[PDB]
Amino acid sequence: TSWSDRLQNAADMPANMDKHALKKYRREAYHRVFVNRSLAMEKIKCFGFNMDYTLAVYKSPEYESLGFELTVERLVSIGYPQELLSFAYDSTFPTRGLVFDTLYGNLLKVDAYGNLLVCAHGFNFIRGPETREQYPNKFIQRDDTERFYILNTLFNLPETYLLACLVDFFTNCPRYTSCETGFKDGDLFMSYRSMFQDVRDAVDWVHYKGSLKEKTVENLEKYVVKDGKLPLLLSRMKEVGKVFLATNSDYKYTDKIMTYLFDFPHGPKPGSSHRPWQSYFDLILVDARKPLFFGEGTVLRQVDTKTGKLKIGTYTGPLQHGIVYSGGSSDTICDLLGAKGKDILYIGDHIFGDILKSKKRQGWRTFLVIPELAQELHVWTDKSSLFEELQSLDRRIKKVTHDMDMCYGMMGSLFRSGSRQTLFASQVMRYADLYAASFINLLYYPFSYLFRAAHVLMPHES
Amino acid sequence: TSWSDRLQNAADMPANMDKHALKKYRREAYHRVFVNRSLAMEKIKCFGFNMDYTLAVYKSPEYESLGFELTVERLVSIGYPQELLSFAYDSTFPTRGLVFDTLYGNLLKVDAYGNLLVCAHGFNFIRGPETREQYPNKFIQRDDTERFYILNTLFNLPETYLLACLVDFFTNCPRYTSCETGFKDGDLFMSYRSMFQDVRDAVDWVHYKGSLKEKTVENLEKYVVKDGKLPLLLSRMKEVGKVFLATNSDYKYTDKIMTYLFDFPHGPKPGSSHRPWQSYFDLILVDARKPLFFGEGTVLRQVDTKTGKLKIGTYTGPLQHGIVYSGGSSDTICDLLGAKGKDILYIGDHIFGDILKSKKRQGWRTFLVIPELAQELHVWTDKSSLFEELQSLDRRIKKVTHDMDMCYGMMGSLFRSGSRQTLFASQVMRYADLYAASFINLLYYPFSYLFRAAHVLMPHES
Ligand SMILES: O=C(O)[C@@H](COP(=O)(O)O)OP(=O)(O)O
Repeated sequence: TSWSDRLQNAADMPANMDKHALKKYRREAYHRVFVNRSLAMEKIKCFGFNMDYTLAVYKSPEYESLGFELTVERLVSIGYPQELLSFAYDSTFPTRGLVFDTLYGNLLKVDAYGNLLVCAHGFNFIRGPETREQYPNKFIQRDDTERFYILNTLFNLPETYLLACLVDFFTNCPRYTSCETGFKDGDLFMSYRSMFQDVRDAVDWVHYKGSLKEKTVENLEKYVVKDGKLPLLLSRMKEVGKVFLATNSDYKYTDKIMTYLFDFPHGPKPGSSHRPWQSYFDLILVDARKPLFFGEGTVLRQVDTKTGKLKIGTYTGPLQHGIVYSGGSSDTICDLLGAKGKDILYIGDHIFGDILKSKKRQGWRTFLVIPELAQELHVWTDKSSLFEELQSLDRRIKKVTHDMDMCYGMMGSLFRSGSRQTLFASQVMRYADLYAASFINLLYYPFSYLFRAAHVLMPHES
Repeated sequence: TSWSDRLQNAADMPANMDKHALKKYRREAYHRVFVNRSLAMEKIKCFGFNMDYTLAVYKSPEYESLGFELTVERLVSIGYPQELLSFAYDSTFPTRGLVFDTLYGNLLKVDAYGNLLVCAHGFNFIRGPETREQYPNKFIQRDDTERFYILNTLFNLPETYLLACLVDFFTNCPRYTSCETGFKDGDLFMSYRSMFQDVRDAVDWVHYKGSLKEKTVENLEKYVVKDGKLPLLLSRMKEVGKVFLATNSDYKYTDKIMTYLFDFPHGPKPGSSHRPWQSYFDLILVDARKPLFFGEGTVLRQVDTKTGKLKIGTYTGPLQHGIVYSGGSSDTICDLLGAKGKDILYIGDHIFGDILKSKKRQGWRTFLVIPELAQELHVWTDKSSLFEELQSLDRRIKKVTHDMDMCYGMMGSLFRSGSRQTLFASQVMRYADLYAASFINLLYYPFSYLFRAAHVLMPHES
């Protein structure tokens, strides 16, 4: 049972919009919207979306496993050894938000202050004393972006696993000599850093120049969660506000995916005429180039939707029905929709590019979609008494911590290691006003709901 | 009753070190150390200090008022109008942490997300609708450091008031025409930005080239809090760990101030021989140039303590008894004292340069001294039922908010406006492990105390 199995199981359920059935439904943690800061829904005038892992949630482990295979195939074709072909994606290893230390070749799970929670070199989990050899203070400076790369997106899950597979393979292959900062193969030295760069380049290539998009679109049922409640929720949002799409993807891909997500023999509700995905949006913007989008952005372009090419020149005209934009900036959206930042609820899965930057740069309200939560909630609930045991204790503490963490996977929970919260968890609490396993959970709350969080008090104020 | 009156009242009290008298004492909020994150004192191997507003707490409003007078005198001498001489420092206006908007000439009190809590143009407090004219989303991008300057230090209190005095004077003087971004005086245009720069330059000049230091040192009793418990606490720290001083000040000034702080006819306890301030430190570093100190730093120099000049050249020798260093970096301290970051408790008043940067860059443990807390606690306690009233209500809400805030001053509490926490309050919670009105409050806790904060849980985990 992957998180996308949980999500698709929920998607297969028709909507019962009886006011009491809705209240009853959002009692289950799985269908709730979780609140970091209060948000009066009646003040929200525009709902904005990212596509990838928001509207189009890719099925797991199938989509990660396809990315992994194509990245491996790309590395082998540029001259990495044949043995790479014998790797197979393992969804029980990677947790999102890990840091790759490019100097020493370690994956690290860290808290918000750069304290090390987990260190693995390949598939060897390094304990306390040995980690102090490389990290004397058990601490990394995460502003050292040349050395440390944070694998924060769901697109980075295959490469998280692949980095560990590579370190493991080269360490154990007698053709290579292991050094502190990489591997010697006779007169060739491959540093962890240049290995990491090859991996990152091959992932980029696979998405932009390779076969990933082609293979996705030829089997959408296999790769993409589909839900009859999607048109229903978007149509209800459009009744009370404007709705926009701002995606990094190009028009052709977006049109293929979105067509699929809306491909029902009815519109919003069963019985209603089907309508094209585009009619659900007051504004559609592709090639957004987020996070730059939330600063200077790029020049505003117009898509020729017949060819899928951009028209030549900067677009200087008004918002017209049927027009599709490319590039631009967050100010474009505000100007064209007549919105102030605080009137906008922006819905995305990228805790940096989407959510952090629209909050810090523009004061947008934010809803983070966290697909893994659909399964982390099930673990959190039926290891209730394991965390409670941990909480009661403050040697047994390290053991309980370990067994709590293993229930999630080899790299533990997205949100913690025992009683120590992750960097990812702290970015969520600080920058996501609202969050959930799916934005569909909004359907379970009335139009003008006040999501409420308790007022925060300092220690001297308590 | 200023906060430094509270502090000096407490300093005049001899230490009763009876174990039960200590427990009883730290029951009072005024003598407590407040905990944002747990800290086992037994793990602390080095205690590090800043001097200014930490060891040497300048008396208020006297010291601010002296800075204000000398800054005014400096502005007048470079050609600002004579009317400036009729300004008088008013300690009831400025609150620390305000933002000066150099485009529009406003002081702003903001939360951690850049939302505006208070806007004043000169001495006119601008209400909701009028503020939306300049701040359509009631929001500033605080990463716009060219436009916005944050007045975060106690040294910035005189200039906070002076900026408002200047805007007020030029607005109401018929020689000048008020414009959106400054003042026209015939064929001369003075922008708020260049006015701000003049003020900032004159404050800098007053500290580095003017008479502020001279006037301080000629009347130390008037300007600097002195406490017999200081030598006592430092001596107790030295029994269990190393103690260091790392200050931005030069040697001559530091020697004058520190000599005064230790000028008792006894050492640590009454009855004991007096010892020189320098014997209380395993390492003394002046001209630290923080915050750069916590990165590359500067070249390590040696002070010639006879002349107060630097010896010529980079110092390459060991830590020797009696040596005084200049410049260097945080790594110098760690290397010479044989400390890891987490073994260090760094004690300072600058929530950015001291505390933020040693935490983020080096993983040091942090103790923030917040002098105003010595008085904000007294207001928090006897407006108990005013905040409680505010808490019960969630038009009356705006009124209660206003009357709560006025008890603190015109720009309200350092920590909030009603139920909305300030940027400053959020920087404290996130980067200060421990905080208090004075670091002397450490004297009330045993050697190996565990300061404890409850574990943090996300909303879905609660
Ligand atoms: O969260 C962030 O975006 C940064 C910046 O904080 P601000 O200076 O923008 O408040 O804090 P970090 O997590 O790196 O300590």
